Amino acid sequence: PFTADKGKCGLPEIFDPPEELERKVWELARLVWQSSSVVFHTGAGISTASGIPDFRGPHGVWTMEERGLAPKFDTTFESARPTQTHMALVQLERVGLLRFLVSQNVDGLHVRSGFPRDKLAELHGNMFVEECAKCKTQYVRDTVVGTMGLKATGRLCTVACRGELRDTILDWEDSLPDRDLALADEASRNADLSITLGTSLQIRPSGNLPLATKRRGGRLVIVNLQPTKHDRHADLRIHGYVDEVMTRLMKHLGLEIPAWDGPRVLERALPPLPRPPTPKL
Ligand SMILES: Nc1ncnc2c1ncn2[C@@H]1O[C@H](COP(=O)(O)OP(=O)(O)OC[C@H]2O[C@H](O)[C@H](O)[C@@H]2O)[C@@H](O)[C@H]1O
Ligand SMILES: CC(/C=C/C(=O)NO)=C\[C@@H](C)C(=O)c1ccc(N(C)C)cc1
Ligand SMILES: [Zn+2]
Repeated sequence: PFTADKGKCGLPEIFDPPEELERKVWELARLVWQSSSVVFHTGAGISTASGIPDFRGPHGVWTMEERGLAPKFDTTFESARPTQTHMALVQLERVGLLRFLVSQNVDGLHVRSGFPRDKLAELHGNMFVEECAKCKTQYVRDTVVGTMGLKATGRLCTVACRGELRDTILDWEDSLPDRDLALADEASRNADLSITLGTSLQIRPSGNLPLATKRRGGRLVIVNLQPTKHDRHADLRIHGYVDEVMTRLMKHLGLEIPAWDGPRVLERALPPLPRPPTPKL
């Protein structure tokens, strides 16, 4: 708990030089076009451009703790905006290029971006979500719920119940939400393409899900500034900023990154929008 293994922290960053970065993003476009079922895996690296620190980056939460320094927030969680990467993921879902989305992030930004909760596994919880210990009914709040480790927030259930509301933030010893883990695993096993964005892939089982795609000859793409646990298993490793990589990908795909309306919750994926015709590859 105090001795919890925080893994490899503060590994050097790697930057693909510009011609190499351009060729690898063109190859990522090629895999998306060819794949039937694409699953995205996100971690803390996709929120660092919103001013939320990651865990194991050069200035991450655990890296700084290890050096006796403090991580720095440039926002609250309430005032944070979805990155270009978050809104790209909204669009790829809408046009049906993204089958499912698996996140380790607690920052509440996939939800708040309007990403459909029925295509989202939030494996480590959501700072904005409390759940009735009685009926399991979830509430997505406009402010962080105020506790971590699955404690009583002090609020009660309002479903026609009065059950005790608790946070959904897992502590080190807490096993993963069964529904979210089972859907993420099923999505990962069934995928022919798994793309990792801003996760070092050091947590079990979260970080191991993308390896399930390798079963039955799926492809694995890892986008990350630092080395990751599964680098040797990747068909393609892109070392660059996830916003640079995703803006370029969207341009190759002929998709706009959509406007953020402000914090909005979508329970269920809408009908799929029209998408560009595919290139002859
Ligand atoms: N803008 C960026 N572009 C690309 N890569 C980035 C960027 N920002 C950071 N990175 C990389 O993004 C990667 C983030 O790795 P980690 O910090 O381990 O976060 P996790 O989500 O995988 O942490 C998993 C869990 O462990 C924790 O205890 C919590 O429970 C977490 O939920 C780093 O390698 C950065 O190099
Ligand atoms: C960075 C982050 C989420 C990022 C995210 O979700 N990015 O997408 C959450 C902070 C609140 C954090 O988790 C933390 C945990 C334990 C701790 N101590 C045990 C002292 C100190 C801080
Ligand atoms: Zn209830």
